[PDB]
Amino acid sequence: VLPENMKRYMGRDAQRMNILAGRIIAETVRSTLGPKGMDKMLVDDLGDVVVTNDGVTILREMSVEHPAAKMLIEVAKTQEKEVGDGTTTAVVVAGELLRKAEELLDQNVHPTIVVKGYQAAAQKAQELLKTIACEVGAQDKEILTKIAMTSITGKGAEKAKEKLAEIIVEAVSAVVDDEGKVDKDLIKIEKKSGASIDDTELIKGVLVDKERVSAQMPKKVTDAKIALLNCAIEIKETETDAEIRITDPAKLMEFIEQEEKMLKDMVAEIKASGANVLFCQKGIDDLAQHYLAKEGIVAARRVKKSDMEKLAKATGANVITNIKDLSAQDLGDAGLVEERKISGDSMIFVEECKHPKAVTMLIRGTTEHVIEEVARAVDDAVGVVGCTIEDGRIVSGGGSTEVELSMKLREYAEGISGREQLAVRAFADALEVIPRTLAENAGLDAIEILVKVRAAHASNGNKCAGLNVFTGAVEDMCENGVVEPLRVKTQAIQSAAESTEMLLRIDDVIAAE
Amino acid sequence: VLPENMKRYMGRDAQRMNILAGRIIAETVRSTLGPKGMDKMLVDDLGDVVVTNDGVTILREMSVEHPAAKMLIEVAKTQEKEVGDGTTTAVVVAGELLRKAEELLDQNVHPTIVVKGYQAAAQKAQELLKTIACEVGAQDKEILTKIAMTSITGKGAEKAKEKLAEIIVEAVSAVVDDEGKVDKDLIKIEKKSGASIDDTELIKGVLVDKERVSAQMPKKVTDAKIALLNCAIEIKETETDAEIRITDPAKLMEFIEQEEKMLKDMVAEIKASGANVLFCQKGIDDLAQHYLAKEGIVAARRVKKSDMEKLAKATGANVITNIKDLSAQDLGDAGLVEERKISGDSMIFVEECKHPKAVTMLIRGTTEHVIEEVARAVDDAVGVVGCTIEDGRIVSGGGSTEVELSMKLREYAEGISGREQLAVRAFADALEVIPRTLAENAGLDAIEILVKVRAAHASNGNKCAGLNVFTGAVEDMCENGVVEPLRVKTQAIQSAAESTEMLLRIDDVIAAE
Amino acid sequence: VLPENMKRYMGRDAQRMNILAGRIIAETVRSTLGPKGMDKMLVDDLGDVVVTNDGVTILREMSVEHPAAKMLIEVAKTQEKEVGDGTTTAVVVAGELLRKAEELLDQNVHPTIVVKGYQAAAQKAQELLKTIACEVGAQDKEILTKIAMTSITGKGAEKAKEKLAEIIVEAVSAVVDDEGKVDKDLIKIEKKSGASIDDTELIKGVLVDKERVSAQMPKKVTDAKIALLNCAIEIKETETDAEIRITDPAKLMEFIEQEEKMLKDMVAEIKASGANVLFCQKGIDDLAQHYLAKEGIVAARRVKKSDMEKLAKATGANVITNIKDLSAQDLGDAGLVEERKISGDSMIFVEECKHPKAVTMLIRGTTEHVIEEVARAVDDAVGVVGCTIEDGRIVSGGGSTEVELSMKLREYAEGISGREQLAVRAFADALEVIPRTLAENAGLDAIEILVKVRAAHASNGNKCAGLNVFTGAVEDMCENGVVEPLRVKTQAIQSAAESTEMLLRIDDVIAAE
Repeated sequence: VLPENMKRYMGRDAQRMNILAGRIIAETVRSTLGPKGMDKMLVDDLGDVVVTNDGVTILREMSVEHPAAKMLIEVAKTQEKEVGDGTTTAVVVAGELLRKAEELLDQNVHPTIVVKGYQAAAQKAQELLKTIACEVGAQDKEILTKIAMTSITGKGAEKAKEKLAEIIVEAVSAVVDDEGKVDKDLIKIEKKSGASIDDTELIKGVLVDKERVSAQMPKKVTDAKIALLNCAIEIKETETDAEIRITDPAKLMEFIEQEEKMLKDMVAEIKASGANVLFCQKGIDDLAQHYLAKEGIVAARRVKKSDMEKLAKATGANVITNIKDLSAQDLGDAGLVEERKISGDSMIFVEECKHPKAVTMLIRGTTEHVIEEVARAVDDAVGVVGCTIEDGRIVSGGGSTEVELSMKLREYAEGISGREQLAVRAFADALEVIPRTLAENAGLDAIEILVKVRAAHASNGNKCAGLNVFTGAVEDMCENGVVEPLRVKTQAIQSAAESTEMLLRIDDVIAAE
Repeated sequence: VLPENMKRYMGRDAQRMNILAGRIIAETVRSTLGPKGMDKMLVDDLGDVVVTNDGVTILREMSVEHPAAKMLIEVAKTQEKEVGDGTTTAVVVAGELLRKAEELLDQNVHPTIVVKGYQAAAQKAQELLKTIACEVGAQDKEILTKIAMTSITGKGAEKAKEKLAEIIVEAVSAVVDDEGKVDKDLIKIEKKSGASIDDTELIKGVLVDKERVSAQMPKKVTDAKIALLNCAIEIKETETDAEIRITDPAKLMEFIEQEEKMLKDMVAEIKASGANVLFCQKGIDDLAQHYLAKEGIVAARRVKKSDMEKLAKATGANVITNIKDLSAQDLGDAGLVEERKISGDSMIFVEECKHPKAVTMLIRGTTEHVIEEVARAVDDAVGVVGCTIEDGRIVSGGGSTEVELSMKLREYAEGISGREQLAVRAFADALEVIPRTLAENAGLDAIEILVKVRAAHASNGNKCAGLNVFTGAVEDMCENGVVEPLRVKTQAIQSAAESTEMLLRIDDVIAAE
Repeated sequence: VLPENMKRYMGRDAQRMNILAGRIIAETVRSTLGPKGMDKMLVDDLGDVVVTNDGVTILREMSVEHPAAKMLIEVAKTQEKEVGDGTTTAVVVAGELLRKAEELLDQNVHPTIVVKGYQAAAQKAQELLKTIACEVGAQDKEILTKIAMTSITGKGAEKAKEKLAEIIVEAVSAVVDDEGKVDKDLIKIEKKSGASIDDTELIKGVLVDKERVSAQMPKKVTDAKIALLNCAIEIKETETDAEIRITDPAKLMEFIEQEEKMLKDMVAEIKASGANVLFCQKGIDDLAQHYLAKEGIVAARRVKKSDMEKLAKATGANVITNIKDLSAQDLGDAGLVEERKISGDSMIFVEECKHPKAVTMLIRGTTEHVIEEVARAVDDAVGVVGCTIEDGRIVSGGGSTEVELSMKLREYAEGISGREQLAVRAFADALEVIPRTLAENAGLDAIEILVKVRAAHASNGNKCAGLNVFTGAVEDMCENGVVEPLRVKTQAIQSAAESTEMLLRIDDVIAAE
């Protein structure tokens, strides 16, 4: 009936294999988690080497077979889309949550009771986080750099978190404009091996990976008047079936000369517009490039639609269809448009925009994998800054949240009573895996840290606690400026608890080959 | 270097595989544990069907490969040798103890800390059991039948535990004599399919699986004078190389007639002894059986040395070497020696011994597997009666001990503190698997039973608690006469904790094919 | 030319593979070393499970292929024969010594220079140990129990080191007699599963694994007069070819009756000797056992020559050839010779000897592997007591020796200078692997311990230092009674350094399949 190779699990075996598959992933990724966490090297079937610490990236790249591990990946991708970071922490706490669910299965607690206490504890956990949430200015320079920096830490880029925090806060502020909505698509991340991270810099405009089409064109244009054409700049022929019908040896020449005039006039109109920089989304015929050079118009063809839009946003250039339609009102401004070589590669830098809606960050470093890690670090840094601008609530780090939750959810458990108290107690205890693996990976005593931190948390509070693995002792995360967006923590609770309830609800898995 | 097929585990994998192997066995056997526990059918490679509930028997018969499961078997065999029953409970509590040890490994509690708390908790656990131990009369008829009956319960033989308790208490009392030392070897267990368990009966003497060697011999002898010869009763020839040297056609006959006289005289001496019943350990030549019939001497040859000893003990017969040496002072007494057929099989019953030191119990029933289960039930029943005679301390059943221990060891844990408190707390909690699986197998609510029983235990005490799965509610095990030997419980703690420490100490296992 | 499967290494590859093979063994065994060291489970191709901590035993049992690892085994067997323990420490320090030799090979230090500094440092190391050696009374009760106890520690038997130290010191004292020479062969180690280690006891005499040959013989004999016969007690026939030549039907009987008289007379002579206990190295014919019973002589046949000698030594019994030669002057004395069953097995205990030259220690415990570990622990305990009786020098433990050596050999290195100083410095540093792995296995900080201990050693001295892993801090090993025989430490230096020089001298290894 069934293909040899097909695997199927059901009842107790489905639940065991699903809890295992999820926790197995969590076991793999948790060794990267934290300031003292390590990195993974995944090399595909072609030799392509991926060196990263990002959990979701590891999950996307690695070869997963079990359906349960594949659903955990979907959770990781949601966390990636929403906030970027906190993916690993979502997997780990979910892995333990399943571990504790297995303890409840060992206790013969019916799956509907387990998920009942989890649903209850998760609802209260959300209320608790919103209660302890510290409100900050959405555009406050200070907290903007504090959120940025704490995000950057635990990465290779932390060594330069000061320059990066400035770059990312400035980049987001430049493109966000009003108060507000933050669109990460407005910040282009360019990465080019060569130099070091000290050379990484923000360019108020757009870095175009194109060259000056003619040797006769200027190499740099100041106070640039930029035009954006989406049509191809070639000798246009009608869509309809047509051909030249020669009537005289003179006319053979008249037709060729006529076509030369057509294309010459086109360029004459571009010049008449006041344009001196031109970007065409489609191709530009060499003959057109020949005429463009005559008027000193610098040009780049075959430009990506994405960059044509970044140019429109940054320069305020208006995309125009017909060259005859191009007017001064369509032209955008750039302080300087200049052709520059970066580690040999010739690019056109459009910089010093008046009021840019797009910004480009050029990342340098000694190796591709280094600038790739920096690219991931700053992607998350921008993400979490956007999270704190849109949602002006932050919370203390160093595991203070999860500890605060385990405190109040333990008392909540006692209030509930019955078999629900067992499930709620298990949920609250599951949250301690994060503080636990933070210290374990830090090389700190797992037991003594957890006892001292919880004691300090209960006595002094959640704004007077958490673990500072940097000095290797319990400290005050809040006063030390160790804070993260509320959204990170609240989204983790929601998605993890609901996807866990799903896994726990599945009692029959059929995996065809 | 190593044969393909060889498996080796080390560090974390050795510890995981060892904890698993042990718990896997515990998972298999725990479904038989308790009054509502089921039975297992193990059929070997020849078709031989073994139907049993005994954990140690299942472990001996089943095909175990993992070295760790093989060491657990050694634990089960120790429990078998010492007390007979309580084997399954030793495996189960040991399996959970490893489960809790794995939790401690998850907590990063160093293996030397885990075994430290276990060693501490086990030392206190022994003191606790000796403290709550209820002292009873070593020869008290009442407690002798109470211990017997509680042992019998949860077996197929429970239906007749009243008749069996009488049989076993009587059997042990008959053979034990002084106060005392109980030797289970003095009670022979005969089992013959046919009839029912109602027909099972104790015979004050020995059931010999032999027949009357001659058709001319009586079928029953009253006030029997029994002789025990270990020599063969045949025409003796010298050890040394010799042969008959004929000198005359007359002498050919004289030699044959001489040999006839020799053997005739031998039997005449047996008769002269006053013997009329004769058991020979070795063979009896037909010619000797011919003369034995002449004097009306009933005889059985090729008797097992073991039964020759049971006959000496029961009848007070004295094993003699030379027939010429056999005297009245060597003869033992039997009220009746009679040849009886049981389901066709002809046996000689030697019964009504004056002061027997050995007794035989004849077990009947509808099937071999039924009388085999009864044979195991009564083996354990005799065992635990012997345990309570030699060690006049008993304790309340229904999981009261293990609960009492988990109560005081939790407070003990708090007194100890440090990381040792974690290990001691884990030990104390591990003991709850027994109450837990008692109720689970009983079809009772695992959670509600454990809560209500512990609440009742703490409030009323250990002589006013435990679970009565028979009515399906927490009751008073002590008042209900539900008690077991102290030795059962104290030996379980010792052997389980020490063998667990061993397993936990092993970090490298090499299993050659 | 060469069989496929044959491996050969030469020059740099021989030296690398040899250093690796040796260090690989050291890497395997060092995880068992120390009070916090673990145990290994080696299961052969038949299923036989060996559970031990002894390095030499692991090496004997495991499947080693590389010739270099096989030579290290020869080193371990020498250490076993001489002192018993300290085998693992010899392998480990030798493994590091090769590691440091590889560093010197990395430095391009010629193999003859490396072994030159090693030979020099080893010569001084011996002088240093003899200099710090603390002289003690060869028969001093106190140090006898202190040496014994420190040997026992780090074993499962440590839990009962107090009872064991008494047993072993008493056992050695009883058999050693004069001052002196200690022969470990005079102490028999009996091990029988059942009971616990608390039941382990020393018996001043010999435990014979035999039974009373006749049911008619006493079960216990007091003030026993023991005879030792090495001849077989059977109807003797001439060596030469002979047979009985019958001449008359009367003579047929006369010959049989004659043989009966012969054997009867033999036993009559044994009785005439005054003997009432008899041990025969060879067989005893049942007919002889029949006559032996007549005079109330208790007997055991087929006795092992080894035990016949232990009986002669303990009881002062004199082995006699002819029964006719047995006299009262040949008889030995035993206060009690009694047949006892231990976990069912019937043995004869010959105890309460007047002036025994042999003693037997009966070891009990919950499992075979437990009493096997105890058997190894007490074997070593007797060994090291014998080492301290014969060589009345001891040294402080806790790595103080090896530290003292690394201190003075570093200054020695500076005195030597040249390239020899590099080799001598490497030797001195290699000695630190023992303190290093003591702390590593103890779960203590490898760096901080080594720094604090060396600082304390240099400041306070070698009688005011070493690591006490039991409290987990640097302490005073000398004042704490933590001492071991000098021989252990000095033999380790000699054998390790000389076998290392050999390995380092080999530059071509041919291993045929």
